[PDB]
Amino acid sequence: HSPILPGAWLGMVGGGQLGRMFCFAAQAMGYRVAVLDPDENSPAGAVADRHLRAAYNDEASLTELARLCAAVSTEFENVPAASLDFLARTTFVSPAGRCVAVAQDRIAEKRFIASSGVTVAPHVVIESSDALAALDDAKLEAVLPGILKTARMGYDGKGQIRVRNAEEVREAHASLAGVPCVLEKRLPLKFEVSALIARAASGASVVYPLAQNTHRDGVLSHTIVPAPDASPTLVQQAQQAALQIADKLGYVGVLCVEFFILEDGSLVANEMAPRPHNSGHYTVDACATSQFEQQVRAMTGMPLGDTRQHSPAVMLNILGDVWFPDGPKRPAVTPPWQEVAAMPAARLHLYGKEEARCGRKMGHVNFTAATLEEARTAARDCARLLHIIT
Ligand SMILES: Nc1ncnc2c1ncn2[C@@H]1O[C@H](COP(=O)(O)OP(=O)(O)OP(=O)(O)O)[C@@H](O)[C@H]1O
Ligand SMILES: [Mg+2]
Ligand SMILES: [Mg+2]
Repeated sequence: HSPILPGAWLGMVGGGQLGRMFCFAAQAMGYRVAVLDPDENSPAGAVADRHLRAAYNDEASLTELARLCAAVSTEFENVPAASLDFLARTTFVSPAGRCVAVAQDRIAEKRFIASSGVTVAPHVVIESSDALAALDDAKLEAVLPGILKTARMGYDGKGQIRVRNAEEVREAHASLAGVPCVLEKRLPLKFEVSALIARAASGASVVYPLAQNTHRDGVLSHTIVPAPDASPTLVQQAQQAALQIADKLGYVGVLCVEFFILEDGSLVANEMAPRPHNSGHYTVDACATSQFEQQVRAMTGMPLGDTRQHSPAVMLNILGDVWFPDGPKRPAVTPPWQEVAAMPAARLHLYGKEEARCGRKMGHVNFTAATLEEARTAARDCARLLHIIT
C-alpha cells in the first residue's frame, strides 16, 4: 500500500459526530473529506469538503465515493458490510467489510473474541424462534437472570430486555420480533473499561491508556483516563486482548474493545466497535494523536501516530436531557455554556445538532489538567452545573 498523502480525497461512510471529528482531523493535515450520509443536516456533512446525500446502499453514490476517494472508512458500526465490500471493488476500505460484519453482530463477535483467547460473558446463542423453542428451560436458566440482546442493530442499550426466568426469555424473544439474539448472564460488575488501539495494514499497532467508563441507562456518561482502578497488569492484559483480536481479525483502523471488571477481579470482554469510540473522545485534547487522526493514518497507509497522553483527562457526555431542566414536557432551556467555558479545565465540543432531544448525544466536554483529581473535580462541578448529577 503506497501511502495516500495529504491533499488526497478520503471518504467517510456515516455522518454523525464521529464523522465530523474525523473531518477536522483529516482537514488539518490537508486532506479533503467526502461524507456519504442520507441526512440533510448531517453533523459530518455540515463540515465536510463534500457531502454525498445518499442511502448507504445506493449504488451510484457508492461508486461516486469510491471513484473520488483514494481510501474510505466508516464511523457507523451498523453500516451494511455489503456497502463496504462494494466500495472495496474500486478503492481501499479500512476497516474491511468482513471485519465490520464480525464486530456488528453480537453472535459472530462473541464467537470471534472467544476464538482470540479472550473471555466473554456466559451466554446462550438464540439463532431463531424455532431454535429457542427447542431449547429446554434449564439451558436458559444457567444464564439467568440475564439480558436478551438482539445480535444486530443494537446501540445505546436498545434491543435489550431484562429477563429473570425462562418464560420471560421466550416472551422477550417474541417482543424482539424473533430476531437472532444473545442471552447473556447478568454479571456483577465492579467497573468498566475500554481499550483503544489502532492497527495498520502492516501489522504495526499502537495502544492508548485504559479508559474507565461509567454508563447511565446503558449510555456512556463519562470516561476517566488513565483508568484509576486498573492496575498496570490489568491495563496490559486489556490492551493485549484488544491487540490479539485486531491481529486475528486482520483489522486495519481504530478498534475499541469494551471490558467488564467483575467483583472477583476477572476481566470480561463485552463488545468491540470497528471505529473510533465515544470513550476515545478524550484523546483529542489529552493525547499527541487523537483516535480520529489514527483513523486517517490507518486508512491512508501512513505511519500510526504517537499515543502519548500529555494530560490526565475526564470526558463528560452532553445529552439532550441537559436542555430540559424542568422535565421533558416543558420548554427547552439553552444550557449555561458561558459557565462551562469559564472552567479552566473545560474543552467544549458541540456537534452542531439543531434539535435537542432526550437521549440524544449533543456534545461532550473534556476536562484536562495537570492531575487526574483536578480533572475529576472539574467534571463533577460541571455535571452538577448541568443537572447531570445532584
Ligand atoms: N452481561 C452483562 N452483565 C451486566 N451488565 C451488563 C451486561 N451486558 C451489558 N451490561 C451493562 O449494559 C451496558 C450496555 O450494554 P451493551 O454494551 O451490550 O450495549 P450497547 O448498546 O451495545 O452499548 P453502547 O452503550 O456502547 O452503545 C454495559 O456497558 C453494561 O453496563
Ligand atoms: Mg460490536
Ligand atoms: Mg457497549
